[PDB]
Amino acid sequence: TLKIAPSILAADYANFASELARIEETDAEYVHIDIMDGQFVPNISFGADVVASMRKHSKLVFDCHLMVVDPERYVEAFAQAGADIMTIHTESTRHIHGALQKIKAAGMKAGVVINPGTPATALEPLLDLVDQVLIMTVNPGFGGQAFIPECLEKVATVAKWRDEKGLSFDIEVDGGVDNKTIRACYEAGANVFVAGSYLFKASDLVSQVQTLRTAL
Amino acid sequence: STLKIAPSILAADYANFASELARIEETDAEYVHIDIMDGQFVPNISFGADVVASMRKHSKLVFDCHLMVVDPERYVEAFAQAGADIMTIHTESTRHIHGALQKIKAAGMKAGVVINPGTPATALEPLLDLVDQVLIMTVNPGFGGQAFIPECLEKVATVAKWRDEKGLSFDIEVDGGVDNKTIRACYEAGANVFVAGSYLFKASDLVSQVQTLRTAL
Amino acid sequence: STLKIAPSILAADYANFASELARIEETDAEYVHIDIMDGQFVPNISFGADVVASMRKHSKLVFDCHLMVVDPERYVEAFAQAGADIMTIHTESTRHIHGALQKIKAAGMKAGVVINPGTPATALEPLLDLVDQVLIMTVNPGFGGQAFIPECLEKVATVAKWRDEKGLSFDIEVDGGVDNKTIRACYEAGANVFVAGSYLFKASDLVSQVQTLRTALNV
Amino acid sequence: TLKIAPSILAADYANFASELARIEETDAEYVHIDIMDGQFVPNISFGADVVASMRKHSKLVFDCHLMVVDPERYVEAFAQAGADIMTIHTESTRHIHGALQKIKAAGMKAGVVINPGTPATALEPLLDLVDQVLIMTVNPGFGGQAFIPECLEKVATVAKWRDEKGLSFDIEVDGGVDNKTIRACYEAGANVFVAGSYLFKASDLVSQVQTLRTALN
Amino acid sequence: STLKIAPSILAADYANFASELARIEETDAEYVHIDIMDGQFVPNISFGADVVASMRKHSKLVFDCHLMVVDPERYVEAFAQAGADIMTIHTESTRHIHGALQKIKAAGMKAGVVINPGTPATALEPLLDLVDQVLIMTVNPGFGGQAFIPECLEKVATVAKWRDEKGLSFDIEVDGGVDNKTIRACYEAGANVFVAGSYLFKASDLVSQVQTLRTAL
Amino acid sequence: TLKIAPSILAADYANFASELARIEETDAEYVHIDIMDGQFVPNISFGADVVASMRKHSKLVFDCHLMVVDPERYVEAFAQAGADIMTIHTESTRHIHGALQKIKAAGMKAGVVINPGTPATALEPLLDLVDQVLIMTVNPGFGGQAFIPECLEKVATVAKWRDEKGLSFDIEVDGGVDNKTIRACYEAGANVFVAGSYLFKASDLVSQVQTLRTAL
Ligand SMILES: O=P(O)(O)OC[C@@H](O)[C@H](O)[C@@H](O)CO
Ligand SMILES: O=P(O)(O)OC[C@@H](O)[C@H](O)[C@@H](O)CO
Ligand SMILES: O=P(O)(O)OC[C@@H](O)[C@H](O)[C@@H](O)CO
Ligand SMILES: O=P(O)(O)OC[C@@H](O)[C@H](O)[C@@H](O)CO
Ligand SMILES: O=P(O)(O)OC[C@@H](O)[C@H](O)[C@@H](O)CO
Ligand SMILES: O=P(O)(O)OC[C@@H](O)[C@H](O)[C@@H](O)CO
Ligand SMILES: [Zn+2]
Ligand SMILES: [Zn+2]
Ligand SMILES: [Zn+2]
Ligand SMILES: [Zn+2]
Ligand SMILES: [Zn+2]
Ligand SMILES: [Zn+2]
Repeated sequence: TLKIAPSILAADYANFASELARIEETDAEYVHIDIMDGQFVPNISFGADVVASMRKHSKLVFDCHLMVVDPERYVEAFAQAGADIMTIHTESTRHIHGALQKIKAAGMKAGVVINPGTPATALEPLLDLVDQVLIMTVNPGFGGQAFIPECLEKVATVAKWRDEKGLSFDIEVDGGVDNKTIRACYEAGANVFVAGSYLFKASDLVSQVQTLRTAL
Repeated sequence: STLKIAPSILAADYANFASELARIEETDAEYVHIDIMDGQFVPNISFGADVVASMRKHSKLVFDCHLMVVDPERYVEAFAQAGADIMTIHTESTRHIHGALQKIKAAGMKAGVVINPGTPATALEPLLDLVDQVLIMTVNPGFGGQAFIPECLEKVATVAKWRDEKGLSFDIEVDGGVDNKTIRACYEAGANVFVAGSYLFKASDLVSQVQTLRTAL
Repeated sequence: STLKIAPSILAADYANFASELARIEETDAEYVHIDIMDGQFVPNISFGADVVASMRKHSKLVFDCHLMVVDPERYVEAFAQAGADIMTIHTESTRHIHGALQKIKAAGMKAGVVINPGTPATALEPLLDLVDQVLIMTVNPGFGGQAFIPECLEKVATVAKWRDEKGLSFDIEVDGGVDNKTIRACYEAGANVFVAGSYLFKASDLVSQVQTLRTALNV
Repeated sequence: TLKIAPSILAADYANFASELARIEETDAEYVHIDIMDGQFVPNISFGADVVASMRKHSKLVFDCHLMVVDPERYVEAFAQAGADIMTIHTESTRHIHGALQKIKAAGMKAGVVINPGTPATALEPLLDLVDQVLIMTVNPGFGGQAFIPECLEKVATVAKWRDEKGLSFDIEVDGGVDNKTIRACYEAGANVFVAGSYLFKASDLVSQVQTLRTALN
Repeated sequence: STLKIAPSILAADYANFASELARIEETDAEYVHIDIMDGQFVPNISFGADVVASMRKHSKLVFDCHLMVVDPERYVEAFAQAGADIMTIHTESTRHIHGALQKIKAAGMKAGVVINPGTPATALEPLLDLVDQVLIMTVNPGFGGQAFIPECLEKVATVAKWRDEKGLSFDIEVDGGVDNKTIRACYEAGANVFVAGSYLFKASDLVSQVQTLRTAL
Repeated sequence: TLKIAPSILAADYANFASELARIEETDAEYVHIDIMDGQFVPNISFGADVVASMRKHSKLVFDCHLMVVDPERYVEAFAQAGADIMTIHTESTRHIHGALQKIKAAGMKAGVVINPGTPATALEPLLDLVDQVLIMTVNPGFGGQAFIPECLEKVATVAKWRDEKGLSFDIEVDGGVDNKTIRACYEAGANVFVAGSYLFKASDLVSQVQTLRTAL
């Protein structure tokens, strides 16, 4: 099924609890949480203890995206913080396969993500292991960036592979997703759509999420 | 020479920074200590510049930002833009602590320098003339609730003495394990700014809990 | 293509390397697989070149050195002098895998290249013409006793296919979770060199234990 | 259009001005400038300020090749130094796509390069935004190295991809390119040829460059 | 006050750690000095915790582990389980030497701190209260058979003085270039624990070779 | 004896040959060469091969200052390039002592330098080993920066130690040294003065170096 995942990176950091409540008013089923350490990407967003704090105020799926170097050192912390899905970059560790096994052994769903410049082939050795494949549609680091349509080719490629192997993991897109681009993402083969800046620039979060469902 | 209390937001409810900041403004505290951690200088990641920027519009207190991150100089503009009033950086986090401090000052913020418990006081000697604040960690950086390290007070006395000899006037701050039973010693050692997280936020009545510190002094 | 067994000393009794090597020599194993770990490429530190140098006098077998260390090129000369016969390095451990392999050959050693489970077989393509051995990890590097990763055999087939297309003849090795129940599958996929640690050394009679692999190979 | 790009790394560093003049005497349209930081490769060559100083002594295309880690931090410096082309390594950053965008956004032509051991696949997601694809024919680091013919396989695969995508970026080769190897580079699909030692070992640069064009036939 | 001899297993026969440990137990040496090198803090890799663990059952002596590795804190648990009795770490190997020492003690082992030849004795002052041993390198870490560095004795003296003034009782160890001709000066400087590698293992009779040190003392 | 060391970092890079010629026309005895790798400091200047080509164009003392991480890997390279003195930062390696021994074993004069923020205590165990101690008077990176007076307190500390130990190494200063600041540097105890922007900003280099000789 098609899932909408509002990115909390675009919300009011001084009131996470009320922002989480606003999201739960919509029909979105996921909350996308961007962890940035200043190493993998230039800036620092927030870490596991912040996620743990958010956990107590939400019943949605915590879709954690780790834009940090050496993510395996945080598997235990995110499991304790209540992360439902942990998505890590093939570019952030020399042992992506083992890192993914670690996530699953910890009881969470395992997600793998690749940057716009990383070839889809970096995903092939991991298909039989992951629960989600995230294709970045903007270069990681911040919200409000321009959608990169070329990345949709990798979405198609992975969807084709999933079929050929008879696998069933979700395919997510993240970056520049809005009412004008989400349709292209769906057609390419994605079923999970992350949206930050677009959704949070509206006061009526419920209607904004609906503009995406309608665009679909 | 005035005594200031700096509640550490790291020990507060992260899901409600706004109300937590409002609680602090109810007390007589003049500073809000903000711990920035990047998973590199210390094991964990707390929050960054954009979170500070969000907090900024819900507080009129002094934003005493403490950067427990590697190569802090790259974040000077970000925190200036975020509304940080003081930027305190670790001598252990860069090979160019002097220039880094100059960058903070030129950016319009007050410059603070901090050293870990294992770092000798002499690491601060070459920086005395350019800082507005010297922070002596009294616990090993990383998290709250750790045991106070008395030996670190020797360094507070040492810096206070250097401040006098050179006739300087920067504030001397302590951070970690600061509570009603340890704050007096910090004061006697020569510190005038006291950061406190766990001891304060574990209490429901913050204004009252902050007063226990004032009284203890 | 000669089928070879390479007991991994990582699973042996570190307090008696000479003795353990003697036990290997009683078997029909042709290689001794030596895992060098530096605490950077993988979490643990095993042993270095000087330890390999000390083991050299107590064995007549092929020293198949596997470097799970960052920037392996800095150790080429050390291992050559320690007596390593094959030096196998990770594509993930250096930005210059091609040059690193050239350096191993220039030092008079056989050059091997290895890729982790999560690394695509294409990482191997530009290196086929220069190596003497291709190692496909069948467990994520780090330690023994791990579960075999079947999907990795897909990469063994792919490389064997490429080797055939280019008319090359390098050995194809597998390492990790190789035992009597998985070794045949490694063979059928295209491998001819099998590294085994925990499965072999958990047995007091190394000779019969190595034979069980030979039998499982059924070839 | 076939272009020759003399590599200044093989020239008299004590006289860049005169060496650049010697190049302008030939019919070479590019000046290949290798930037090395001692990290991506073992040696340090020269940086942006050197290129900036060279700028006014040449009217040719400054084809800058960055053999440094985290090249994005230098985009602005090279743009301001007068670089015409900025070619960066897929192996030098975890965000090659964004780095290329930064280059283009700064007004320079964007080039991407891969080492002999890096598969051509690393290039696929970047074909749309580059003005040049450089296939190293020697392991980066220094001149006089032996040509690696296997790398030409990647020159052909990219040429094919370019054709299949209706794209039109140049394809460059660099390393061990001489009068005996250039023809093969061309037949493989390359149209821009970097040459260091083969050209500068000669006293008559104009004649030496001509031997290369003659070799192309 | 108690003079102890610590043969360094780095100079022994690696292919026979068990028999080498037995040879040591034939002497009156009370410590086995175990050098852990990771190729990062120093150029070479020696052996790790698993090798130490394997050695544990073959010796009843004190395992005096010296970690020449970066970020040693990550190995405290491993060495504790390996049977290490003493864990000595370099101030130059972590930004949090104080907490690192605390972690060693919290794991049930004796905590030691060491400084390279080029590191000033003042780096030890903040740590005098929590250590059980202070190791002063008398050669630059990396390997054995190096030339003794007399100058380092000044730091042994400085620390023996501080121990006196503070009334502490930690051991003072020296390591590197210690033989029958240098051990005396080490002792005079204030050291009581002497690590010896090449000078001891170069002899067939380990029992009498250790005696030459006792007599030299 | 007092020495003047013009910094080639401030010269015209496209004509190193002619620039060195200008320096040789003055009575300056050293040519200060700043090696930057983009790691120790943010920029890259030039390496050992550049120095190598500079060697035959000068009979002066090549005083190479390495603002690079892990300088020991370059000892052999600079010894071959013709460096006469090799000065390294205590903040650039965990083994400053052995690094200095290496420089001497290589047949070069060993020099050690500390950043403005680095305490003089860092030099304490290195005095018996060096031929030169350099105290930065500006934060390393580039020329034209403001002189940092407080650093002279360190020039004085080392001078004092030198005497108490009866050693005879040179004491150099670098950064912000001009006709106005050089006098203080001398009174602080330094005897070797590096100057870049102040010297090269003038067409008559011979007289500019004399303005420093006079100010002394
Ligand atoms: O592109 P928009 O939807 O504004 O931003 C989305 C971001 O929040 C995204 O999740 C983040 O990983 C980008 O680095
Ligand atoms: O007051 P306690 O709970 O000891 O500590 C407070 C922390 O928030 C402290 O400011 C932080 O820098 C520790 O890394
Ligand atoms: O999987 P088993 O055969 O038990 O272990 C084998 C290991 O010793 C293997 O060689 C090593 O490279 C793993 O990092
Ligand atoms: O191989 P030759 O033409 O001599 O040298 C060419 C080099 O100067 C090349 O540009 C450089 O990027 C190699 O690292
Ligand atoms: O006693 P010598 O042979 O000088 O050295 C012995 C070594 O084993 C020493 O303990 C080691 O820490 C040096 O890095
Ligand atoms: O003399 P000024 O222009 O201040 O400085 C000259 C510089 O070239 C200096 O030598 C350099 O080490 C700064 O990093
Ligand atoms: Zn995301
Ligand atoms: Zn703090
Ligand atoms: Zn192996
Ligand atoms: Zn080039
Ligand atoms: Zn030791
Ligand atoms: Zn300099």
